[PDB]
Amino acid sequence: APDLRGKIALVAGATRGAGRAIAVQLGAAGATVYVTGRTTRSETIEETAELVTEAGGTGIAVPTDHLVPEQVRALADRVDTEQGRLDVLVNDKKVWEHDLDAGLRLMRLGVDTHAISSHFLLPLLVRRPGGLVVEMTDGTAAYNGSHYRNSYFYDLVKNSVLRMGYVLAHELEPYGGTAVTLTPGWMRSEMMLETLGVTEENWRDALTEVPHFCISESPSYVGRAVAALAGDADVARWNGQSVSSGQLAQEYGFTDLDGSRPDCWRYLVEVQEAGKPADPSGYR
Amino acid sequence: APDLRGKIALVAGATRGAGRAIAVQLGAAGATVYVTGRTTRETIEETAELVTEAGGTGIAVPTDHLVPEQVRALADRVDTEQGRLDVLVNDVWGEFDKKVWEHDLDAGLRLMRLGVDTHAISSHFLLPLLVRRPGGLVVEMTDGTAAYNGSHYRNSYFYDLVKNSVLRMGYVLAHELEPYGGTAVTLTPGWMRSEMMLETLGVTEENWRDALTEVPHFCISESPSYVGRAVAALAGDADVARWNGQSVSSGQLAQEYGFTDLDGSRPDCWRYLVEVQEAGKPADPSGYR
Repeated sequence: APDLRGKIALVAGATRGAGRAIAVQLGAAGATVYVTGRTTRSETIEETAELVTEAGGTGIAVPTDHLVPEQVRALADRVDTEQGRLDVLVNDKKVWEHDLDAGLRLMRLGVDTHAISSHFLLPLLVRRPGGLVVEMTDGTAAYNGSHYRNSYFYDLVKNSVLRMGYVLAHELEPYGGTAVTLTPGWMRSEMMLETLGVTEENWRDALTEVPHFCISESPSYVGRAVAALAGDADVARWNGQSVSSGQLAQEYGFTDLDGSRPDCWRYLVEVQEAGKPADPSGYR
Repeated sequence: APDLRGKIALVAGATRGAGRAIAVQLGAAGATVYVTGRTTRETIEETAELVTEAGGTGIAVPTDHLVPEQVRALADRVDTEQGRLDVLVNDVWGEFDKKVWEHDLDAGLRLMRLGVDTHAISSHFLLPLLVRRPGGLVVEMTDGTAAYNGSHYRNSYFYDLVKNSVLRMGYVLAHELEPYGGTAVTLTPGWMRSEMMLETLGVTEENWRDALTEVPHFCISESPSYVGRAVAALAGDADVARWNGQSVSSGQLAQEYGFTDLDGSRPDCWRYLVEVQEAGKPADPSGYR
């Protein structure tokens, strides 16, 4: 397990989902984790901060509207003020049938938030060599390169975030910084679980409803992937790359909480898209 | 030369640059071209007038492509006047030395909205008429090919994201159009001798090589009409669907279709940049145009 004691991390959008689990596993590795989000006081950013500390780290919730630049500027001044450093930064319809106002808003919320974040927080990170940026997305470059993702606006956002890691990787290298774009697999998120009417303790009950859900992973999986990167002294070998939680589980050797290693994106192509029946053998 | 007589085309953002040159070469191939832009009476009307003299029909529709109501009215007009849309070209566009945190943020966000949102609004309102019948063609204009951009950082954070988003737009639209018999590609010009480029170097088109002393690698440049002839070759290709979803360049299509620039050459900008300029070799167009 990575020893991240003394490290300063910030997870933008950590109220729920991968962001919370990422912040929590960073705290479990011993880091101080700034966690941001709009929903305040549990399904709150404060609850996220409390989970980071409970895990053995220090979680500091900073409520932020990441589309409001002055709020992200204030966020960046705060980490500098309190810490003086930042080691890890974590960020059915045709196009003409889709609702246009929603699609444009989706692209602004999914892309502009990352750009505003990098503009204000990257100066502190490149202040010393060794900083790491992880841009979170849905899918790998290899998968998204040959697959349309759900909708026009969704697809554009997720592939923009893929490019953001390549772009930042070129901008950060002269400072000794690293940027990657990371995706989870099929997450057993709090939202996903309630949608299937199950708890984490009894998640395979849903396999009758969704048989291919047998490849799913807990949110802590991609959280341990980030911790492995932030603890990697030669993490710069990944600079500019698109990576997945399952790919990094094979490289670093961590497991999900249940000890398995789901490999979602190979399963989707070789089994599910291949017309084969749901069968996790050899994929977790 | 392609015979596009009877074809109805629309070029979004056709006041100048590739968009004007594309609209003109479509009219020279016989098309009726709707040309849009904000700049009216170096105007969109001038673009329409140039389409007509070239042997076609240019119809200027001043449009703010960031205002959906205006783009919807534009789409209703083509249906009202023509009832069909065969070719749609998207060329709507809005700090080369700066990091994302050094760049001006408000400008960068405005750059991404003007360069990405305008294309999405355009596809939302105009694609229904285009997919009404098979054989429609969508051309999303960009800077660079997927092969080049995949291994090259492009100018700035915001610029890079915009141009690579439009590349993805061609792939995405290719999936949405296939059941309708429609085709989408993303096309880039080379280094265009645009009106802006020519004035920046203090030259005219008639004497453009005078600039080689100050910019030697400009020897690979092309006139705007080159990429215009690439669009016309696609729109005239009965088997254009073989390109569906692909990223293409003006020089690559010159090799495939056999057209030339106005001066009879075939600049291959993106191979030249990698094999000569980025390789440290001196500027020498031999074998690249």
